[PDB]
Amino acid sequence: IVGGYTCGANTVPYQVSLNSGYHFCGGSLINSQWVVSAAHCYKSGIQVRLGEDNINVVEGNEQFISASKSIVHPSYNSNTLNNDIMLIKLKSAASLNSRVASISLPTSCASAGTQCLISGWGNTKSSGTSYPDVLKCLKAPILSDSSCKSAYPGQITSNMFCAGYLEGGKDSCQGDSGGPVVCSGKLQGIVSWGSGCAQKNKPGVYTKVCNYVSWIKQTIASN
Ligand SMILES: [Ca+2]
Ligand SMILES: [Ca+2]
Ligand SMILES: [Ca+2]
Ligand SMILES: [Ca+2]
Repeated sequence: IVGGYTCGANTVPYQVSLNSGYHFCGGSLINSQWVVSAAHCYKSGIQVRLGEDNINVVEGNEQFISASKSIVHPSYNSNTLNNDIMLIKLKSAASLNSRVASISLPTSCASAGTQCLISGWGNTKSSGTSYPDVLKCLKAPILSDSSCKSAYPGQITSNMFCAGYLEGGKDSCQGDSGGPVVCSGKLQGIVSWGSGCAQKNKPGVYTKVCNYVSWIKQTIASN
């Protein structure tokens, strides 16, 4: 996260870290046994880390649970990142508490101008490289589809939206991929891609979760 702020420990209780020996992506807990992340975060051997603030220190509220299965969206296209969404089932159910809590799925898509909370452990610099240890947060509005497609001509599908600031300075960044965009208490986005980080006229691009609620609910119910 570039240009954001320290969330505060466990203030985003649905935020997970995906670990394969190191943090490599975020995700969002949607029930006791399921996480949603980005398809471009797929790999084998994922451990889901819940209750994290400092990802380099055991602080006493963590749950570490291996994934038992991953399901990449049937139409995921890695060349274009269309349908950049993946479900991860936990080998055992997470213990839900104050600091480990699920986030509701949308019943409706969100409108442009809606303010959302974006979070992650990704790079905090827009030209250099510095990775935080504690979770960072950013408040950012959903941008008009029209400004999104103008920023990225020919690359925005109906399954993507842009959020952030056209002037730059505040954005998601590498290491944030797969993590949440929450608006009005609903998981509306997944950190997907962008051109650099926090650059002018290059806002972050996010998977449009509201298009996938039927697929999410059906897949979970059958697995
Ligand atoms: Ca559910
Ligand atoms: Ca920790
Ligand atoms: Ca194609
Ligand atoms: Ca990365």
